[PDB]
Amino acid sequence: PQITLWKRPLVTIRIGGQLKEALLDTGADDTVLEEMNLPGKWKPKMIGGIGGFIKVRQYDQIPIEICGHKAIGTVLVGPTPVNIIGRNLLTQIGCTLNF
Amino acid sequence: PQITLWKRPLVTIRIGGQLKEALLDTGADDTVLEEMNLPGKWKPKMIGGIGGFIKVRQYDQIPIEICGHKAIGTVLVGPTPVNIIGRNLLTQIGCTLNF
Ligand SMILES: CC[C@H](C)CN(C[C@@H](O)[C@H](Cc1ccccc1)NC(=O)c1cccc(O)c1)S(=O)(=O)c1ccc2ncsc2c1
Repeated sequence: PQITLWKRPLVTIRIGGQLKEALLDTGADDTVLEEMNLPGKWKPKMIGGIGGFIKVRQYDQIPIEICGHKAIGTVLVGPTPVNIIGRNLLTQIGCTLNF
Repeated sequence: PQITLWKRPLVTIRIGGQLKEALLDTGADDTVLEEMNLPGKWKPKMIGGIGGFIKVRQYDQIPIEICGHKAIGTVLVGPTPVNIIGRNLLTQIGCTLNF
């Protein structure tokens, strides 16, 4: 599909049996999700943006479904105000910028 | 052009006869540039990102040529971690997400 940018590029994602709205974000290196208690091992990390840094938990090899497309990779979990699908997963679902 | 996302979508922009590198950032509502001088009146503004809120200077009706495509619109100047082109200008240059 094609998504114009008049509004925020929010789409439905699925991780386990939680469905969430998340930004398709070309400015995000990594995928950052709102606080959720995912199973398995993780590592602490700090990521920076406008306003400074937040602390996140890095979970690896998490399957995630984005608009019916299958992805699997690293997801950072922490106190972000919005769910952010970053480039690590955008490539997996075949996402490009075009103009 | 078509831009893939295995690397950061950094492009050369021209603003005030100056060449800068900026990130095409679909998760950003606004276009935010690192500290620089621009002519004319500005308004104090505050914006929020992943790490909290910052103060920026709001310049309106500023021409920027992004990867050869002309835009004229609002540019915020302040302590962003990197120059970002947000949706306000991405729409002007006809940028869409496709997968
Ligand atoms: C450095 C370039 C940018 C600012 C990085 N950010 C992505 C950017 O699209 C973020 C995404 C976002 C949206 C809404 C609330 C919080 C965050 N956008 C913004 O900061 C933003 C948003 C609205 C208006 C505005 O002027 C700026 S990010 O801070 O969210 C981010 C995301 C993923 C990531 N992975 C490693 S560092 C890192 C930082």
